[PDB]
Amino acid sequence: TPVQVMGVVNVTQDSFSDGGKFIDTDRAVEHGLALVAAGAQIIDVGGESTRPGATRIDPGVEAARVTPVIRELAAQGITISIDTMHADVARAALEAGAHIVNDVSGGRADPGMAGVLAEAKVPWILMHWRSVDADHPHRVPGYRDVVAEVRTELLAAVDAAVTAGVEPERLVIDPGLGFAKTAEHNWALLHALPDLVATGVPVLVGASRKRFLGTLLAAADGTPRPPDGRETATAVISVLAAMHGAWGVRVHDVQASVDALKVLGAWTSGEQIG
Ligand SMILES: Nc1nc2ncc(COP(=O)(O)O)nc2c(=O)[nH]1
Repeated sequence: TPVQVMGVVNVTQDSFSDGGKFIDTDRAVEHGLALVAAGAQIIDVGGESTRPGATRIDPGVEAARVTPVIRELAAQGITISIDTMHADVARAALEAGAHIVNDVSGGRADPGMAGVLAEAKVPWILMHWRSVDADHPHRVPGYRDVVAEVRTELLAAVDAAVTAGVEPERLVIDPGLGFAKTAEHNWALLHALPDLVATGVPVLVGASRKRFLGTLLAAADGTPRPPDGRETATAVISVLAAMHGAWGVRVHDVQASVDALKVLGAWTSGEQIG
């Protein structure tokens, strides 16, 4: 039972991050093909961003961006997750060939998401993000115990999914590192990863390039490490997550995490025989 490496393809970021004017399906498809060639088991396709100050787009535009990419990658037999909070977008992505729904709201953004998943009978990833104030969706709340509360709320989301008719075997949970959480919250959640794995629900970890790695690796004068300088740290997290029973890791740099997991595998089996 090896850890699943989930490589990220965001069609909007691929098309626009370096200044491009037009949506570029072919670039995103070639990106996904390259991540598969580098060892990804799952390609997570997204059309939106949730970070502060992102460009905001209609769900119709979100779907129009992801579905051509999903259609071409699915035609190559690739396993594809759709990274969306919007039920209508998830449904369109499933029509296009996605086989997993990755919901950073954990079903809380769209009351129709549970019904989409219950009907489609595909896996549903429920990420933890406590976001009571839509005017401040990233504000860090007061946790008495972030470890216990994340677990409680993820399992409550699992319960609501099952009540809606999703089969328990099809749920995945994700602690949502960095989403209304401090760096210290993240490290407590990661140290407690075995506890969350012990729920029996598959656990996905997404640490790749997140702000707490910029903080961890800050320069002597306080300047955080830029996102490109966070990849060694991200790959080490993939290894420690794998060692502690994570079902999957969500990463941008698939090659670096695959390299790291090959080291873990070669070390572990180094004295085996026969
Ligand atoms: N399940 C899951 N999905 C996610 N989707 C987007 C982002 C935002 O980060 P990005 O812009 O680097 O993709 N992070 C996660 C995460 O940690 N877990």
